[PDB]
Amino acid sequence: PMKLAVFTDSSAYLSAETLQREDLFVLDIPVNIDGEEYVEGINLSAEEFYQKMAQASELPKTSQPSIAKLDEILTSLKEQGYTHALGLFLSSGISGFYQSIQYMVDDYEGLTIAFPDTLITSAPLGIMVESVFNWRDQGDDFASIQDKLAIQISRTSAFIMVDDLDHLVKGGRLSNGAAILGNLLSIKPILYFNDQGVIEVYEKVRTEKKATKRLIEIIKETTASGQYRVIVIHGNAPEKAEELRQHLLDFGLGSDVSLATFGSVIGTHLGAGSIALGYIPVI
Ligand SMILES: CCCCCCCCCCCCCCCC(=O)O
Repeated sequence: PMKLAVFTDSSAYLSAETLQREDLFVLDIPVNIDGEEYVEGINLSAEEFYQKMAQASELPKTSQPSIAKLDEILTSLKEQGYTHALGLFLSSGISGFYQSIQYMVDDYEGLTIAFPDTLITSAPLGIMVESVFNWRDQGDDFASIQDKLAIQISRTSAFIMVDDLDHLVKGGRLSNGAAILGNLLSIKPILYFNDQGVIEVYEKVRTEKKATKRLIEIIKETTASGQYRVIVIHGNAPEKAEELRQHLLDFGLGSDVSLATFGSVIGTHLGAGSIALGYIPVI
């Protein structure tokens, strides 16, 4: 008789079905712009965010989700009837949140808690959350859900292109960003999430048009051996996203092609004009 709660954070891109789940708890990630604190969905929209960021004197800054809030929810979970909790948070490679909460797994009597490192964010992370609920609805036990998540995590990644590397370098998430930035200004680098969940240069490509072709070739090879969802994700780049989506459809790549967007949390770090292809097994 497992009664399961699922946690994630607002860096995940969540479907309408998932957002309505009664056992889902989402931790907000605040964004500070020139000293003013915003939380998307409370006092900020994604459209407003890109206008504020373009106007701001300094780059926005994100903060980790609140460990105090997570504790507040976990402390009430037993009294709500829960026996298990699964936390699917943004990659340990892009935020210190994951490491800072590891103490919690044995801190709540009567609750079995697991925090797998997802090594991702955005739409693949939201698909992991949705998958957990679908597997639970299919009758999987806790250990089986953990195993299926591990399979997804092992075969999930994303390939990214940005208009301005300043957000990734000054925000600190591009591996070695400050040391390598000088050599990236004359080309269009393709970034990716490596096997440690860290954003790093995958390939240097001389033109944006050749980089776009490489994105398609990469996704074709990484998803060729099984059933994958591919997501075209953009931050204020809807024309480029539609072109990339159509290209994947013209060549029959992936078992599922969809669109998503970057809001305040990830747009702070990628900047406007960003595009990514994420992929994750269907299971
Ligand atoms: C499918 C992946 C698409 C590309 C994802 C790019 C992510 C860029 C880095 C985002 C870091 C956000 C950190 C928020 C919490 C914190 O400040 O610690």
